[PDB]
Amino acid sequence: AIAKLQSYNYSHMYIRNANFDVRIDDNVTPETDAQWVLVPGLANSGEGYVSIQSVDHLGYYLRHWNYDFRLEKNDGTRIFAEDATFKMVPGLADPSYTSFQSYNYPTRYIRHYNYLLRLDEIVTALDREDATFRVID
Repeated sequence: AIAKLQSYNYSHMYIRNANFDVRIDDNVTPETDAQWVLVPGLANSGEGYVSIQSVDHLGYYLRHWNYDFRLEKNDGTRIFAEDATFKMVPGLADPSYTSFQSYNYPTRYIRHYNYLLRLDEIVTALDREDATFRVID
């Protein structure tokens, strides 16, 4: 499914590709920078696992490299797949929304740190809000 990923706590902002960097922003141009294909997890086909593919750069996925995020072309490896697969879980700040738990670092979640996208431990209530997104498809 093609989706937009809206920040729970900054609801005018969306996860977007910015010349292969990853950030949240409002007023996203081109609009396809903010559009993603949620596909079955590259590292696991089971229920709830997803990989997040860029719409305007097919074959490119949100991939964490340690705790940073990049939009990277799939090199076919299991390690890439694991760094690019997330469990979609009920929102940490509000279960009606969505959070993205890392497949290979299960205590870490996708979160925006200000405008940047990171894979962090989620300790505080603000961390939970930074790690919660509305999936709009």
